[PDB]
Amino acid sequence: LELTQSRVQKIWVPVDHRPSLPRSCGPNSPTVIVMVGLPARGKTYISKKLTRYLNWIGVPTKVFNVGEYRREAVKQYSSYNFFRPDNEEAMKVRKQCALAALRDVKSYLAKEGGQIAVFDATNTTRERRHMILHFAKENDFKAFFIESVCDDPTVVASNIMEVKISSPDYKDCNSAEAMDDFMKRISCYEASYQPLDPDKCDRDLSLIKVIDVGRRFLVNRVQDHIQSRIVYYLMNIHVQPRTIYLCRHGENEHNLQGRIGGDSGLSSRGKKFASALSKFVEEQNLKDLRVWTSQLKSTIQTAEALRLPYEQWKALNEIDAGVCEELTYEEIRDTYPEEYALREQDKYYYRYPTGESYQDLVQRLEPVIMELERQENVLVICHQAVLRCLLAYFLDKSAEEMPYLKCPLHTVLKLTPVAYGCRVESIYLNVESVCTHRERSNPLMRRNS
Amino acid sequence: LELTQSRVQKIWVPVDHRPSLPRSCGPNSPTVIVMVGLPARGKTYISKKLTRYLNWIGVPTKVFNVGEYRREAVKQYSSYNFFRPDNEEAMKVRKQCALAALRDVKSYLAKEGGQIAVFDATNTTRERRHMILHFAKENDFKAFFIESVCDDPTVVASNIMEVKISSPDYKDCNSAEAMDDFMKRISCYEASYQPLDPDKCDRDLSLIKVIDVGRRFLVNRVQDHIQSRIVYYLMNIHVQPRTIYLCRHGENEHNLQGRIGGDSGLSSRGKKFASALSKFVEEQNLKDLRVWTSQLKSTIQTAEALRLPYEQWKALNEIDAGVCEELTYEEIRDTYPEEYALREQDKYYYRYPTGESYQDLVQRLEPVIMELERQENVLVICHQAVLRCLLAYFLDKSAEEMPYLKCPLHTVLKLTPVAYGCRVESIYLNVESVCTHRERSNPLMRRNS
Ligand SMILES: Nc1ncnc2c1ncn2[C@@H]1O[C@H](COP(=O)(O)OP(=O)(O)O)[C@@H](O)[C@H]1O
Ligand SMILES: Nc1ncnc2c1ncn2[C@@H]1O[C@H](COP(=O)(O)OP(=O)(O)O)[C@@H](O)[C@H]1O
Ligand SMILES: O=P(O)(O)OC[C@H]1O[C@](O)(CO)[C@@H](O)[C@@H]1O
Ligand SMILES: O=P(O)(O)OC[C@H]1O[C@](O)(CO)[C@@H](O)[C@@H]1O
Repeated sequence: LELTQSRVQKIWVPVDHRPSLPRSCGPNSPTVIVMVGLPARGKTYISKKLTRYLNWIGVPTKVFNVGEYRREAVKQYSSYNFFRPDNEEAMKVRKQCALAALRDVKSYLAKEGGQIAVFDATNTTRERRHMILHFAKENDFKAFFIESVCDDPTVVASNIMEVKISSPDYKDCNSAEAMDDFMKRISCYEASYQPLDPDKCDRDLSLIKVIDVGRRFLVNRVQDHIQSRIVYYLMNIHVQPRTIYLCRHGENEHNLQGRIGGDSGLSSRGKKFASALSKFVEEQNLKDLRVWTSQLKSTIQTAEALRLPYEQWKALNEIDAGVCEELTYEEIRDTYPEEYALREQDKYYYRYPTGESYQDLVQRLEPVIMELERQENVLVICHQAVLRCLLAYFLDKSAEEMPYLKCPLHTVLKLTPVAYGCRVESIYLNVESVCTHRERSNPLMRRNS
Repeated sequence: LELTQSRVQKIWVPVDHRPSLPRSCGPNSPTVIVMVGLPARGKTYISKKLTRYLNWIGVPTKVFNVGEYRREAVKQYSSYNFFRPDNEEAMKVRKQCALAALRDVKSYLAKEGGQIAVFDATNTTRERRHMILHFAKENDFKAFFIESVCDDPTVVASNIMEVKISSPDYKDCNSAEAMDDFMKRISCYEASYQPLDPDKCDRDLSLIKVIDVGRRFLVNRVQDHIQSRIVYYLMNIHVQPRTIYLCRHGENEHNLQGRIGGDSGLSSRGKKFASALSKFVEEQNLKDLRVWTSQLKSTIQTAEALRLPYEQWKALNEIDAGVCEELTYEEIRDTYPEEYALREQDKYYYRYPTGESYQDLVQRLEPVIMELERQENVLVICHQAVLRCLLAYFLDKSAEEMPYLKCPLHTVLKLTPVAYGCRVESIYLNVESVCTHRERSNPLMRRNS
């Protein structure tokens, strides 16, 4: 009934005329995601990628890699002997590392505001999983299991060459021995490995078993929305090689005037960029390539120069500046001094009046991200704010830095999937344009001064 | 480079100054969804619901129920004897009905603009499925299988009582005999039933096996985006009973002035409605109830009167009228005569300048629909256009009728899941308000007149 609108987010909240002595209380039970599987099955890759996605959509998530706890407690790896099932002392150390990680998991989910903790380890025995389940039960945490099953030697071999031999554990080995050492290591777990059995022993566990690198999936009893989103995400990512290209529309008339928003067309330079973009695409020599644009004129004119079929996404339209659309920043500062200052203090959360925030952008872009994960070669022609959000997802940048990422005109960001993330290459197409980047930029309210 | 903006959708397209004699060509290979399973497993329910969802998100889909073809060719059902595996003549009729349905499937996907055809039948043998696969291959159609497996007699019994005994096949039977007849019917298929075997015999088929009413899922090789969306949808719907309530914000100041859009607060009547809404909710006596609002003031003030926790969704915000926000329809007609007339001729596709269309609304609302499917009891407090879109989904209304559905103020639409769809009950809370509904509303351009 009597609400007030927050200045930054523009969210209507009930006015709480706190009493003489206001109370607070404070701070959807958190979830422990349990990775399961033999080594070199992509557990860490999945852990890191899923975590990159959850944080980007706004769900605070953290990976707890037992591997790093062991590397911290033992200093330098020598051989697979450390992992022999008959290595009583190492078995003890490994367990102690697991418990210390769970300790931090508990502190993360119950005291630091975390919502999803990804417990990244082999967890190959019912006994170990049972212990984690116990830990979850006693702390009131939900538990979801992700098991990667892969019995294709070609895949395991490739995985070892791609991330294991260059691992710090093998800093003193050459390819041949690292590979040999890792294979023996894997064999150590093979005898006691008890895969998840949703149809019998694990009927009541919430889980997804990822088979043959995402070829087949076995999903058992999803509990809530977050698990539902996780399952959807995991079933649409793949590891086939491809390349993702991101760039803004060629320079437009509004850019020349320093005006934000609008739907202006390409300037003479923007058009030169479009031709150059076509030449660049041509030279990349891609078998197939999907091209996506927003529904705003500038990105579409740019794609037209490619002479390739392209798809318009309303979700790729630049951030909506509300009542500030069509204005120069100078006019915003002069006409809306308060809004200008508010956005400068909280650029990620700030929402333009009757417009959007970077936070809204991210929600709007989720479907684009999901489809980008499913695709192969794709070129996305968009706008500044939109590109910053997309790049923040691929490069795992925080919400605080997202709105300040540098994404210049006439420049193509070439993203190639490698190891546990994305390698980024910048390629400026040598066509002049203005610069639209803007970096981040009390007394009388205390006595004497 | 030289594009023109479509007047209705506001989409930039390349100007095609067609030559003296313009050419056309015309009209993503279509998909045949194959239902699989014993009778009373929810195949028709899933077929109809999935179809309701696809059409609503814009993917033309049609169900081909072989059952209806048989009811058309044989006139009146007598008993399960028709379905005996030793009934040579009926086996022939059934096959002929299948082929005639496939005939229509082919005509639907290849000549009528259809994109997804749902082949609804038992298709319990590898032999029958192999025939459909052949049909798909020769027509260049993709094939996706949905198999519902349920071995819980309590579920089958309930299913029979809920949709079979009132089926037209049993128009001359009482509950007891219809039930008995259907059970014998099911037994007819049990000997030859060959479930999908993704791990062996059906390794190469794209499929989802729905187990224990959505408890567990087995998914094998999704081929494209549409199959991906279908899988996601199927894994989030359930059949637990619950109730969905939809209503608009109580009457607001803009409503009183006949102004569209804006973010005005509740009028004195709107506030009375809010109190009445609270009384109504209270009397419904719901164990638990989730309450969702948009981020606009009026829906939030309304929810505040409930004294229940509620969740704000930016996706529930009323359609954005762009440059027409805050205007009365009179002012729109006078200031933007052309826009006014264009919207009247194509209300579903028409997009306001720098604003939205009902088509955009639907895309914006997909996540709300998906989450509504996952939830139990939910009350959604929204706005006129938004409510029309939501209602169109639940009541399977077309895009053409969607923008004209009647959704009056101070009125609660109570939706209860029954049989193959949703029963709708209207409950006006007896509080006056204005009416915001507006129904649908050459010569000189031909010689003499
Ligand atoms: N579902 C999967 N099955 C098998 N390998 C995968 C899967 N997903 C990713 N990978 C691959 O696994 C590698 C990363 O493996 P890593 O995560 O270190 O394995 P692990 O943590 O299980 O010991 C990458 O080369 C990646 O392409
Ligand atoms: N996955 C499922 N498993 C079992 N029953 C289901 C499922 N989904 C829906 N139902 C139920 O099945 C009934 C509809 O069955 P129907 O579609 O006529 O079966 P069929 O077409 O297989 O002969 C409804 O009562 C519905 O609640
Ligand atoms: O988020 P920032 O730093 O204010 O830049 C936003 C602007 O960038 C632009 O794409 C201009 O370069 C505008 O259309 C948009 O409003
Ligand atoms: O789609 P319609 O029939 O133009 O009605 C749309 C309008 O309904 C309203 O909710 C007013 O009742 C406006 O805010 C919105 O613009």
